[PDB]
Amino acid sequence: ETLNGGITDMLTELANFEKNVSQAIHKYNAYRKAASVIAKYPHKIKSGAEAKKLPGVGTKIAEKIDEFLATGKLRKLEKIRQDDTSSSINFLTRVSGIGPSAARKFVDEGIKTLEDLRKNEDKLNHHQRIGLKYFGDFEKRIPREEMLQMQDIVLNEVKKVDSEYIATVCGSFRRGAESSGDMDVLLTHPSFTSESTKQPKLLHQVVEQLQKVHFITDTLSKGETKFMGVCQLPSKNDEKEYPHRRIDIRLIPKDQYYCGVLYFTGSDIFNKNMRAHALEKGFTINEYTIRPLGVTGVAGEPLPVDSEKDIFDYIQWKYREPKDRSE
DNA sequence: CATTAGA
DNA sequence: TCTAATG
Ligand code: NA
Ligand code: NA
Repeated sequence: ETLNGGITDMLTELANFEKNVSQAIHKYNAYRKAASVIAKYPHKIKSGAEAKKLPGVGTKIAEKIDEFLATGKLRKLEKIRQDDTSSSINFLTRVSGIGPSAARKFVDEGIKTLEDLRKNEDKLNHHQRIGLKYFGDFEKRIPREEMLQMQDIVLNEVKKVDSEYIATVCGSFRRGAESSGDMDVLLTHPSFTSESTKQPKLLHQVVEQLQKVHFITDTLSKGETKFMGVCQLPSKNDEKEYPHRRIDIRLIPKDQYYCGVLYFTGSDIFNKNMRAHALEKGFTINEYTIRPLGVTGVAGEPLPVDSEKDIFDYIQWKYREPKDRSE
């Protein structure tokens, strides 16, 4: 967590690079397990050799560890960090819709900058187009203060269209977070569950509601169960307009809410942790359900959920307010 | 790890 | 269809 710091982040740096600027999936996967094991090890690594005794730790990474150890740096590390093309990729990546594949491609084309991308907005897809547009607002954080106003409106139309709807705004927001990066709206309806062959419109209805009122202003992607977009809060009585906010709405079989609700609500740890527990308590938790364990090794049969509480009762735990779902 | 675009 | 990008 810190004794092994340098080695981990160094490694990861090493790792992320292969993955993005190169197409080195393996080398990259290589750096990660190492980066991983070396992280678990309870003692200060005092040398490659030392490390090397590890699993996944080979001649190649060891060598790097000594170098880092000996001298507070690494050339390869210093060279990349310098590398303009390379630099390039990492940057272009921030553009929503841009991924490594494109990053490279764009580079090879000579599109290295923000401006570059503009000059050639043609070369760009609508996702990337949007992305391009709201670059600044995309990177900007979302004050709960806003989370609050946003969540309000959303609930409002949800209700307005049909009063049978259930929306929950999951993530850190839900978990008290002073600030979030994008709002995640979990959505379900009685009239939709496991078997009940959809009702795409269920989704559709709302998206369109939201737009009709100017809350949604862009469509990054709309599918019959997962809408992905951009939003904005009515720039008041002038002098102050609201920045472009990434937003996601998703449909869900009312018979799978709470799990999904639980789950998206995190934190990543709280989850893993409760989850770990449900294992002992003879259960199985996953983003959609909760199945009882059968000694044979495994088992199925989804227990019925009506609230976050049911899942709790099931594994006989303490109802944790989302506030303190931190871990 | 599943969903959407797109070509 | 596959392949990329998001989460
Ligand atoms: Na080894
Ligand atoms: Na990106």
